[PDB]
Amino acid sequence: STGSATTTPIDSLDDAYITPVQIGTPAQTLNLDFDTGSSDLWVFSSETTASEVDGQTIYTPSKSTTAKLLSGATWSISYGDGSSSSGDVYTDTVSVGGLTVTGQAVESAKKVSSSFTEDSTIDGLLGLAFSTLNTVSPTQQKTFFDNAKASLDSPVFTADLGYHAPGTYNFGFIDTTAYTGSITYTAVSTKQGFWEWTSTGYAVGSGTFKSTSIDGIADTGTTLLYLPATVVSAYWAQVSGAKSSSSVGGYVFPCSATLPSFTFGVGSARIVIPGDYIDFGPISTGSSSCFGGIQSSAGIGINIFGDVALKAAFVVFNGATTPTLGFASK
Ligand SMILES: O[C@H]1C[C@H]2CC[C@@H](C1)N2Cc1ccccc1
Repeated sequence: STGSATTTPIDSLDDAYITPVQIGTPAQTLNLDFDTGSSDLWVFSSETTASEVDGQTIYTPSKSTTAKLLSGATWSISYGDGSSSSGDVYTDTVSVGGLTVTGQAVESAKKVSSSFTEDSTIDGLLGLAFSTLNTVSPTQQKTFFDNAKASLDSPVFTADLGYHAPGTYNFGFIDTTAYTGSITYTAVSTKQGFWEWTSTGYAVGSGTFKSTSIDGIADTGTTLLYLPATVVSAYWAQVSGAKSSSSVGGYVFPCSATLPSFTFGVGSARIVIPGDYIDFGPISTGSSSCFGGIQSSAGIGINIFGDVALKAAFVVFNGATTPTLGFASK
């Protein structure tokens, strides 16, 4: 089997991408944030505290003839940015882009944090990291991809995120028309539960490539590119007037600037992020200070190749017995 679904930016900045997901019988379609940095499929629901729902579409398990309470199971997740949610668990039929999994754990939120409530476009998350990170207790549950894998034509999914435009998540096949050149594959460590890999270096604009190992994660659920402070300083030094602002929370730059590209290495291959992908717009409406799309990871503990980086590539998440990542230009 295969599946193919379009993923759409939630706003004009590409802050996140939403993909329609069919849950239950008859289908209830919710727009979920596909997140290769986490491993829970959770949704706003009829059980979510009413004051914490503001415009999201909810899953109502009592209206699904295939929903079953997973008795005794609870979940609770804290993300890298401090956002959180928790609740109980149903199993139900879940379909993405024509690919159907029966008995998928659908984690129903009883509580969500302010960033989730404020995101009226996001009805939940669909985790695509390794199932070892799934938070369901006392019986850990598998991700949608893990449940689908054995049925797929090939045990892979691909992320093709658009710049200020829709893109595609495919399951079970690699669309050879969706990228240019060749796909370069690179080793993955699953030791932390992430799609963790080592970039071979970087360049700023037309500058020389610096060969240096940068361990990080491929994370579709993170908006920006978070890299070591040395790398980030080297980038922003090429933008007149750019500076790190403690009050804003990262590097800002004059909105009048033209940003240089940023290149990262995948083995001997190179992925070029155009400068415009690094502009996240005014820090507040009407401001001439703009927020940068490349930020320091120093306070995180891990480097994160988020959407800024991934949207410059066609990315293969190869879930074979020994997983690997592939990157192609497009
Ligand atoms: O306060 C709420 C949560 C965040 C921050 C501002 C706005 C509403 N949301 C933008 C956003 C959505 C998805 C990913 C990244 C950023």
